[PDB]
Amino acid sequence: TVSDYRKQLEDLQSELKYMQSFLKDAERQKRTNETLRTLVADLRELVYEAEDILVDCQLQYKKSKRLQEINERITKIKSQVEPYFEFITPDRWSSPVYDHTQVVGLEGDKRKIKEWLFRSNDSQLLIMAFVGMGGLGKTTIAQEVFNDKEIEHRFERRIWVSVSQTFTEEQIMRSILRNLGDASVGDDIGTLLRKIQQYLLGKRYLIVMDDVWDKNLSWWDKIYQGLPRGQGGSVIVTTRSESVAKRVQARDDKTHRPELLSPDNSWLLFCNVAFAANDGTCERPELEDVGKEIVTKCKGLPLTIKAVGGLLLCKDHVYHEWRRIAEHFQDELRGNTSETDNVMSSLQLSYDELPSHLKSCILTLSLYPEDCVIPKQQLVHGWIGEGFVMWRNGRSATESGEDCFSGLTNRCLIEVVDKTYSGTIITCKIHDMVRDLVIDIAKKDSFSNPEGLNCRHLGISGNFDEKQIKVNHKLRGVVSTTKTGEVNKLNSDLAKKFTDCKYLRVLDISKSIFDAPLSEILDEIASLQHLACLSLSNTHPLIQFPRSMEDLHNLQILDASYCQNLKQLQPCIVLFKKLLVLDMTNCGSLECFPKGIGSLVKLEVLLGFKPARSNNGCKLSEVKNLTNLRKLGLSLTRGDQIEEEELDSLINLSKLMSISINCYDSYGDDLITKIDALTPPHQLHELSLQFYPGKSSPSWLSPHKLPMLRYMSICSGNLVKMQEPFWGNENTHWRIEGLMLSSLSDLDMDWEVLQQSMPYLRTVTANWCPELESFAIEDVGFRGGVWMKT
Amino acid sequence: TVSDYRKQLEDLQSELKYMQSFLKDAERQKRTNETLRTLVADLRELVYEAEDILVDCQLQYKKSKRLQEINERITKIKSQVEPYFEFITPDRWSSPVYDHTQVVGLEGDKRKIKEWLFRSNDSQLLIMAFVGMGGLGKTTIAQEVFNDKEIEHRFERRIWVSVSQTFTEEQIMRSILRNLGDASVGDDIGTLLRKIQQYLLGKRYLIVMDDVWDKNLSWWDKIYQGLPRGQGGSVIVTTRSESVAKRVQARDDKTHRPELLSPDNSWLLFCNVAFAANDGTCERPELEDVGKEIVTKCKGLPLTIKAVGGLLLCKDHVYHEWRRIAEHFQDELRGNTSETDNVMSSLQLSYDELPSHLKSCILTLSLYPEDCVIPKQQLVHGWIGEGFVMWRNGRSATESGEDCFSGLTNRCLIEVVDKTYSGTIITCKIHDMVRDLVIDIAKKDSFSNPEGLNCRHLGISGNFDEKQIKVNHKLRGVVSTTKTGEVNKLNSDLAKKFTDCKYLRVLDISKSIFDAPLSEILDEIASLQHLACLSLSNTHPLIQFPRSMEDLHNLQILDASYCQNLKQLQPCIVLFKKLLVLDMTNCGSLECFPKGIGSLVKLEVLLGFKPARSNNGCKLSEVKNLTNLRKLGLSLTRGDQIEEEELDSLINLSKLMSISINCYDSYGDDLITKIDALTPPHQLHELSLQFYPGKSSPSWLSPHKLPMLRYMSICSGNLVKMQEPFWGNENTHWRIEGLMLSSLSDLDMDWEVLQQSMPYLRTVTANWCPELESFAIEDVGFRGGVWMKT
Ligand SMILES: Nc1ncnc2c1ncn2[C@H]1C[C@H](O)[C@@H](COP(=O)(O)OP(=O)(O)OP(=O)(O)O)O1
Ligand SMILES: Nc1ncnc2c1ncn2[C@H]1C[C@H](O)[C@@H](COP(=O)(O)OP(=O)(O)OP(=O)(O)O)O1
Repeated sequence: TVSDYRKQLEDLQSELKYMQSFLKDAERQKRTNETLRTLVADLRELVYEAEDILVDCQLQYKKSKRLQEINERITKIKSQVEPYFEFITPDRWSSPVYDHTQVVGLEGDKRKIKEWLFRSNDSQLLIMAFVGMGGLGKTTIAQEVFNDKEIEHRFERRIWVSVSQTFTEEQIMRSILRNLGDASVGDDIGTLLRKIQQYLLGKRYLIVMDDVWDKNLSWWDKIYQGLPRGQGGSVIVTTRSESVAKRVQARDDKTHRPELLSPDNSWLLFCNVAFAANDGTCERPELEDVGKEIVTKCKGLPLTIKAVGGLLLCKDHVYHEWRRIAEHFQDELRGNTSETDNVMSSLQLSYDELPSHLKSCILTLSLYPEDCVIPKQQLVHGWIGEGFVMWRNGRSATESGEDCFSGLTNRCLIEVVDKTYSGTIITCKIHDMVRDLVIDIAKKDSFSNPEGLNCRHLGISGNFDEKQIKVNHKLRGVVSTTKTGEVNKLNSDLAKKFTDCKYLRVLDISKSIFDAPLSEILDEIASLQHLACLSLSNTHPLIQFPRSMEDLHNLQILDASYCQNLKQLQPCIVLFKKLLVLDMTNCGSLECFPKGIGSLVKLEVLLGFKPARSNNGCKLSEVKNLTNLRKLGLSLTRGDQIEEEELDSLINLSKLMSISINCYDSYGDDLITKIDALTPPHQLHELSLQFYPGKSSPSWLSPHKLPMLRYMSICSGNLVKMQEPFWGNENTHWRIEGLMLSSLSDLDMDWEVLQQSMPYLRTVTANWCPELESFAIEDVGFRGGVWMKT
Repeated sequence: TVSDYRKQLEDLQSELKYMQSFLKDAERQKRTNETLRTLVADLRELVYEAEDILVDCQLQYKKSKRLQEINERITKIKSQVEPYFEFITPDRWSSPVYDHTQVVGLEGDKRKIKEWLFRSNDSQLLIMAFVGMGGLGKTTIAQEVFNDKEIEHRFERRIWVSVSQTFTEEQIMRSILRNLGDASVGDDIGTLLRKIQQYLLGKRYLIVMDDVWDKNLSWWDKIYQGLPRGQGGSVIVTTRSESVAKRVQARDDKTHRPELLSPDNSWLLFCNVAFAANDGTCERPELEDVGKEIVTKCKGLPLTIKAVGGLLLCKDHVYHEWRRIAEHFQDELRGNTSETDNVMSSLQLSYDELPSHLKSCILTLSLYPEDCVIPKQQLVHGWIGEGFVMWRNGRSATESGEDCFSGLTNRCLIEVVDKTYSGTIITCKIHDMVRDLVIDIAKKDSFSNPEGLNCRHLGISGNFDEKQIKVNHKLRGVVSTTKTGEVNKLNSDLAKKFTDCKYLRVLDISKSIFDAPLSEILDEIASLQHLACLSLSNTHPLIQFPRSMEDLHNLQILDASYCQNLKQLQPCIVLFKKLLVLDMTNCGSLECFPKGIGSLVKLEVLLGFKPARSNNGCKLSEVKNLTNLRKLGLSLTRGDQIEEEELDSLINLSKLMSISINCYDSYGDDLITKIDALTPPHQLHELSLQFYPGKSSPSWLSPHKLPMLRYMSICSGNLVKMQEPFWGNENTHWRIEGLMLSSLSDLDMDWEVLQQSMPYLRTVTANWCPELESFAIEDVGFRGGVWMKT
């Protein structure tokens, strides 16, 4: 029982190795019967248990008991379910034919797309994209366009092609020939391309390709060269992605995005569907309040509105079922009136073409309240923390979170909320039909139960001081989800029971007020061993994080932002050498670092550095050692924060992208004189100096010292004018693109001098500059404009 | 546990017998899901372990323990993976339609192929071949040819036929009829051949057959007789092989080989692809250095250039992703932008039609540096050594390495570097996309890991005196890979740990300098038992190879070339009788052999014989016993090296092919008089006498004494003129084809006398003969020419 402990280890290390590979195959299988989905549904929990207890291999007898009992469990369920598979022996389309009476107003978009199609001869081959989420109006606006009369006056051959998510090239191109009027010839591929090329000479053709996905998309540029150019032809690709809109490369302007319906438009849509007997009109007025409540709760999608209309069409129009459907809503559209209309299938097919890590990343958004506005940064740090992101080829921590987030937003699953001047995204939200889809998929494998026992991670809402959330010992994550402004009122015993979870990788506490100081609350985090992230942002009783933080050897990131009382950072955040993000933004009262910051090397984000004094903290000398970082945040207080021969400490950062300088609590002119030798690298994408007590430019702000600057913002400051190296217009220019001047009451410059010094501007967002009165925006003084040029 | 030792042996001998036969089937299977590829990936390692420990059957209790534990391991993984297969239930083409705007210059090749097609009436049926590696420009140059207007003026029926690697005859010939304009008739085969013959009377036809492979190719001469001749028809076969170019037998001159792109041409190709928005022009100049670095690193293939262009087309054109793709390159084209363009598939399909021994032989080229120029001889000896080559029917050692190497170079996987006068190949290299393809296939089964633990063989680069290469106990081979000029600086402990590997079949040390003499370094090679090859060429501390070489009973070849200090060869290289190659070329200080060289009989190559004196070494008498050799190398020093009645020792070598005579350190005229009785056999393919102190011809150099001589070279010498038997032009002639006269300052003859005495010459390469001034080359004196006649 002890001598075989390695052997009875390693077969488990084999068996997990097979079974998750089996769980990379069964979801790629169509026609899933009930036994298949049930044994996948418990093999996922069994995978969680196996890789849960497998980490304990890093007496040697109780572990052998655990290995033995779970091996017997897995072999028993295999031999228990296999004869049921021994016993038994083992479509979506579209069309240009629609009804044109229930189409609630689209005539502005119809007009815009018709004036887009009238300019087809201006390009060689006008291609267009209709990008939006599932069931939004894309195929209907396409059918509304090219069934108009004026398009048939313009285009003489109109071709509809229904490309499903499952297809082949052969049926696509022979369907093109069937729409061309040629007979269905049993024929091979190159002859079909020759025929498609031959039937399109001198003909102003319009093809509309529907439901184009990003799966084996290379067929596009096996037929894109087969289309004749210069004839004024036009392609309209309707799809659910911007990634295919750039792979087809329509244009950034030729993409049309349909919008959600207004409540008046959605209400007469629902009248036209549900009350279809008496001419689409409401007959009895006791249903109008409940009906308008249902319609305003459907929130804009025509698919859900027509589904609820088809659901209520087979009732007797009495008040009680209407009222209960108004208060029980999600549970019926997931029954689909027992599988007839299938809204959930039309969104689940958009779910079911993600990569598996993106499936895991989109699955965690079932953990948030009703319409909360989710910050990007917390999602990205959770994904990096509990391991939904892998990396080897340099795309290590932050940029992999960036392209996973952009991969989700390019599937039209997550929509943005606000965007800065520099195009980066800070907050995002999701449509609620996607939200309860992801909840119902979390109602499977024990990702997010949230009722009952078996959960793998949990999210806390507001004010659980008294409601006593159940917490079992599985708990791979604990997140704090607030609805943009509330604070989770928490007591002490829940935070004590957080430290009882052995397997807890994500612990982020974002808006919470505790009863005791957090030094003795989290004193037993030595019991936490495989913890990857901590964002202890915005907590009241935090003064000193606990001193039992020596055995946390994993600790991939460490966040504490906007906590104004953080006096001492311990010297134990030096030795563990496996850090990625250290993030202290705007933490005022802070003794500005420990010593060996340059000792750990694998970190990428270092915000709020506060370079220390002589016999204090750490200087800027070891920043030369940090050859992997790409975001860096400085904040300066007085003159002796920086040292003379360290003033060239920012030239050897090869992979650096952005710099933020926070000279908020500045003291003397010595700081102003000593800033001007800090030279950024010649590669630099964004810089944001934001309080800057100097009066002139910092004397490196020139295209000679940093040529590749694209985005730039200047917040508040004592800045009066720019020096002569700031223009430098003999032959060099900025190649800068986004510029922001937030609150400057002393800054004076011109506008055409900027336009002859910055030839590549797009937008300039200035909103408090009472002294220019020469820019093209509506007022550079009190309010703000953007100057979105052509 | 002991009485069943035979039984528990032999079932393993059965089980390996099944499982590798299973591993001769699963790679012939399409639609490989994840569980299939994972259990193939560990059954390969399990095959290596099974046949690794199976050789130990030649106490009897520990071996029974080993047999028992691996049998339990194999049966456990079988019963562990079988229910996952119980659970689940179980295209490439081309066209004459292309874009003709991105085609970067081919007008010289287009012109040459058009003047080839203009001479179609000169032959009965002009057939042509386009031979090159995968993704080079073959189908594009074919499309560029027969979509020209003048070809349609010439040929009235142009037929494109896309023959994939998976096909049938029926679809090929009905596609021929579909291109002929006949309707797609559901019809059988002989009627289709009759129709194809009937539609081609009096019609100047052009057919282009694309991607023709060497798999069931007999369909060619089931339709080659069906094509009408004398009409001026033309066939263009584009393919990836010269073997099919000779099986179709186009001509040796009618084959066109496209070349890699120039850096200017590849740069405007990359501009035309990547910057496709603004007319294929670069817009911002900070990307030109990184862009040209990527383009010059892609090295000529249009496929990789258009793949990198399609990869960078979906980015935001900022500097940082461009720079990291410039420094992380291979890891993205093996993700294929998550399987959309698939360069790796287009080369892996060329990998996946090799025979399995050729798969193993091509797999070992993942063991070399970036662009090193690999000698043929080391590869061939490694393949013979560790057993990728089997032989029974006389093709025993060297010629099987020759036709395996020619089989790899005829797939356009390995390209040549330099070639001698006699057409034989000495050094070869590979394109780097093939190289990291073979690395990624070695990233599978533990052939070549090279990082981490599990390796089956290892290759050392330069200067590992201090870097301490990890070496586990598996290690079936250890090769030394140098980049044409460096020497692997090695210490003593690595060479001591080489002798710790129990299972080591290939040990070749080609460019290394050691610290201690190799007599005591390799003293414990008695621990080596299954060692097959040793090339101890070019090592400094080698004076005497160690005397523990009595138990090496396998030792298939033994090489030590260009090691100038090798005094004594031990008498233990007589008794082991299983030698193939003994190769001492140019080893100066050497006591010229042991005695029983004629005792061992199964050897093929014996270079640098140095025939001994009377009571010394070995004479030429036992060379009559060596009835299997085909390459033989003599080197002569003075007169008593050879004996009188041994002067007919070279007439009974039936299978001999080549003779090299090295009379470098010659002494007296007695050697010149005693050479002239050494008569080669009447079959002789190449001879190279190279220092030859005599003044006349050796008096056997005549078509009477050796009729079948084809290739011949004469290096430096005191030779003045040729005797009258050297011409012999009454009716006999040389039938010689390649001739080389390297550095002769006394040799005088004519040119038209050679042309009337050697009617079958092709090239005569003379480069230092200051005294002829009558040959057709540019200068027979200081420089050299080749005289490549028509
Ligand atoms: N403006 C509209 N007026 C009335 N019904 C509409 C309108 N737009 C859409 N619909 C209805 C028609 C269908 O019943 C349903 C789905 O429309 P459809 O065009 O298929 O969605 P879509 O094309 O945006 O998504 P998908 O790509 O999944 O098809 O919505
Ligand atoms: N001269 C060229 N100019 C521009 N693109 C080219 C040129 N030659 C080849 N290409 C591009 C076209 C395709 O995108 C890609 C593959 O070329 P292609 O001719 O299909 O390969 P090939 O015929 O040499 O081998 P294979 O048929 O085995 O792929 O290379």
